[PDB]
Amino acid sequence: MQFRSIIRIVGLLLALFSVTMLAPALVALLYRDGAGVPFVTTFFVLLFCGAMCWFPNRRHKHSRDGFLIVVLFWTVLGSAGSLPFLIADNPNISVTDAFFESFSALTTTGATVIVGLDELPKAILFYRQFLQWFGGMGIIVLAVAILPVLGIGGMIAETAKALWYIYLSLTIACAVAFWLAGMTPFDAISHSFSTIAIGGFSTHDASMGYFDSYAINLITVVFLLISACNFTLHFAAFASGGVHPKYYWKDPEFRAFIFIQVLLFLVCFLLLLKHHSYTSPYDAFDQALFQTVSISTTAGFTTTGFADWPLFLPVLLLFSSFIGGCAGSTGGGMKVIRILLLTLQGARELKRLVHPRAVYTIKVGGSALPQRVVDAVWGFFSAYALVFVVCMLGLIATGMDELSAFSAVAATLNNLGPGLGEVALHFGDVNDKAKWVLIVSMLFGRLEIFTLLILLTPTFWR
Amino acid sequence: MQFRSIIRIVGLLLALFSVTMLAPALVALLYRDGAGVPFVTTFFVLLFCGAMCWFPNRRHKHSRDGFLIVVLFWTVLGSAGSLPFLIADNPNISVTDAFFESFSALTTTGATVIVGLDELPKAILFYRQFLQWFGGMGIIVLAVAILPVLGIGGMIAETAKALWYIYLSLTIACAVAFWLAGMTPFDAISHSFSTIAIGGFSTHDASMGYFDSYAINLITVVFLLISACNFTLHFAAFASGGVHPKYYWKDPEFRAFIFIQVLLFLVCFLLLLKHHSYTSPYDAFDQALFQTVSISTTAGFTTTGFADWPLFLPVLLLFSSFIGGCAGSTGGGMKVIRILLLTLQGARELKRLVHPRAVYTIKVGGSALPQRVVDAVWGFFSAYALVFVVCMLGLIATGMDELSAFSAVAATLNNLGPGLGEVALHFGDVNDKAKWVLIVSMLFGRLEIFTLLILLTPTFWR
Ligand SMILES: [K+]
Ligand SMILES: [K+]
Repeated sequence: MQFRSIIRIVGLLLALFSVTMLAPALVALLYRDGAGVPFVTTFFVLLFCGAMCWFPNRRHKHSRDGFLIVVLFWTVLGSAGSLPFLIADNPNISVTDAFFESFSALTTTGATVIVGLDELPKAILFYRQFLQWFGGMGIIVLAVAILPVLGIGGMIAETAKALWYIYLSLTIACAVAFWLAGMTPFDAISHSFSTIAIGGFSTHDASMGYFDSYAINLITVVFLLISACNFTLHFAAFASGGVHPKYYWKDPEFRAFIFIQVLLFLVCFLLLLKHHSYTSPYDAFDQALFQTVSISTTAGFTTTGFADWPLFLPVLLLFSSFIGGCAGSTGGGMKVIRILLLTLQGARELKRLVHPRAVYTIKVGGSALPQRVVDAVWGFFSAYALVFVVCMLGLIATGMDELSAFSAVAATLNNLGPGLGEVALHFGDVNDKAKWVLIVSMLFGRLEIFTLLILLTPTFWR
Repeated sequence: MQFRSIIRIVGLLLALFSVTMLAPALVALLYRDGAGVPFVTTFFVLLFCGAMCWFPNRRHKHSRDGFLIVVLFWTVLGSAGSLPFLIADNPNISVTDAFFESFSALTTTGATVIVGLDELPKAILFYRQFLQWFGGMGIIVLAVAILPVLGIGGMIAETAKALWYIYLSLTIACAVAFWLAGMTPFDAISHSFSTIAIGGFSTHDASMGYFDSYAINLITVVFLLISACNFTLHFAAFASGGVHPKYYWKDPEFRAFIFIQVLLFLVCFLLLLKHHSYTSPYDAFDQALFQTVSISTTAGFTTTGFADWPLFLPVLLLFSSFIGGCAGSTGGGMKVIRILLLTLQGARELKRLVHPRAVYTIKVGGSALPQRVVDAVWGFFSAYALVFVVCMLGLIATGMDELSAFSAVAATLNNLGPGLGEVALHFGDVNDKAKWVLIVSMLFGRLEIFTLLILLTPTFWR
């Protein structure tokens, strides 16, 4: 087991986290407004705690450890990251609310309990976006860095930098475009933070409701679509050539993400027209395209409130939220390939009933899928259902009413952010226990459900 | 394919159905009350249509036919059985309402759209119960009769009579007991019809709310539990003497059904106590014990309205509605063995993550399950979820609101069918399209989802 060498990495990570508190404290002296005293207190207590772990250890005793690591990386960082939200009496908020905000930020869930954030320190807002960006690193270097500790192919740090490039040259390349459709520079850095990590956080209390310019809406769209799609596939970029064209339409995962996106928008738009839910058919186009792309790819950004929207639309959207993101992106539904595979496998299951003496094989690209991963997919989907209904009961038990709890889990297990059900979105004054439960829900939502469930099976130890 | 020999059995069934219209027409002349003109009109149009099918055929050209038949037996009979509810202007009701009532009746769904049935002809009420009883035959002789046409073991009419005996000596043995806790004989036969076929229909508009005597509540409980339990397992009754005892606690399906029932009751009761939802700690026991068994074993009978019940309870009940009935009984959730197996399979999936080079096998009784049935189970669960969310969308689109459509599907896909969500139960005045949707929902719910799904795959033909 050797937790003694695991704690080395934990403390090392706390120090590495401390060196990111100097990032919105450098906005606590730049932008004149508010208080950044906490951020510099935090940079201290964290560096101290972390190094108080790293130093009494120093042992690289390089399975059961890998999981425990990728649960500590969140459980600790998302806990430590609730410290600015505590000492700071600028948005003075409850400890549980602080935790909810920190975890929701770090998970790239994006569901706030701080109302009235439009008028707060330019730092405590920047921290909010920076968290999303930073966790948005984890969620994609953990689609590579796990291999040494864990198994994807158990079911190379060449790409640790090479990914950070695709990420940086995306947030920057977005910031320019955002501030070219005219946000304040601050808002265009802090909204690329949110839009690339597919998180949903904003500076405006109405998210993407500042400037109804189809410029920013239809920018957020294309940068979401880019961000919501398989950084290893993007990796056909720095790998010299810019021979992008064919690689995307090669992989059937992406091909499916595109069919899904198209169909979903199409139906949404067409119903928004049929229903006369928008004055101009153009605004219908806008709001439809932005809402489907944002909500289904696990983004969270809202440009409307579904005022004129037929209930069928926010419901079907909250459902399509279960399928968002080429696997190994910054999204976090039961990722696209999961649904692809699922439909394939079930299709088979329907075929076998007809001719049962027949040999049907699951075909993805060319090679067949093994009956060890099909089992894994099905088991995952089931587990997902379990977790969802369990936390739905947990919320109804917390005190919450039925539909609000349904929306809540459906928003924290996919890591959405919006209530999205029947305009019951706002978490601020929800039950406290509910806040904790929902935090759990988004920890599950991040760890793809299994790598936490196994933590409490006896079989894990030892 | 040869549909030509299929029509023989279809018409033969319309005639066999005609000769059961003389059964509540024999109550339209016995009990002085009401109008039985329809039942004798129906006995004619049905005998005529049926024989107009059987006669121009006569060919016993003894898979895909087995399926097409076991969809015809419901789709045809449940349509034909909507004929009394049409011509009769005593509860004069819309055609779609008539179909809803007939299909819900024959399915053992148990969800009425006729409010105020307390004051109706003693025949049209008896027809309502008789339907449930007759379908309650189908749902258990199709756990035998299918084998020649189809496959359970593709994934003997010795027992065709032998089942009808365990069924008859149960409805009779219940009718007596009901009329010994003092119902009118009519109400004690027509409630054994419903309580054995696990259907949920009643004579009283408040179902089991006539006489809050724990006598009848705790009779209905004990006859539900028996009826809700594996007639093939019961078959250890007529064969040899009363050597029942060991057989039950041998089979782990039943062994699981008992744990489930107990745990469910326990939590329910204990919460009805903690919440002070009942004046005396006796009525708490009563209502808990009756409600868990009724709602979870797919019965439908209600003795309360969940006035003081903590919301957590009707919700958890509506969910436990998904798993009800020893497999091959009169229930119709995703039957108990399914959930047992599912949990086993997922537990396994959770084990493989830890030690991945290991050989884990699924164990039920003694022999392991083959990896052709685990696949089938998982596929079934997935399909189930799919169907549910699809019909929930179909209903939210029909016009219904979100939570109501949810309760509706969750009640018709398992065949409960009380609303049960947050006191929005009553189907009578729901949208008209929605009624059709719900009929589909309960056809799926009856046919275990696959054996109708495959009917619309191209692969089925030919
Ligand atoms: K999000
Ligand atoms: K029922």
